[PDB]
Amino acid sequence: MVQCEVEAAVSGGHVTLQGVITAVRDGAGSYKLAVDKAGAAGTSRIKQAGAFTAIAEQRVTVGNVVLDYSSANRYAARLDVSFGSVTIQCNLDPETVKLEH
Repeated sequence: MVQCEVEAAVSGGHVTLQGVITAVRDGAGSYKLAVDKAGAAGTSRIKQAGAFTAIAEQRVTVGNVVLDYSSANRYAARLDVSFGSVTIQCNLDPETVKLEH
């Protein structure tokens, strides 16, 4: 059973966004992380789906994409983890990218 979360990692001037998949079993599974960026430049749609390795009760952060960091900018995410018996999805609150690393 895979588990999913949605993170945003702010670095100096740039926010790296990716969803944290905790996976209760070590091995490899498949999941789809999409990021939604909405700022003064418009709404951009990020989508990465595939498979990656996950460790049991370990956090596996998926879909690392780097945005230009703005605390007032809307950066959200959605990760669907669909792999055999597991199927789940999560969504980032863009108001959390406030200096969260």
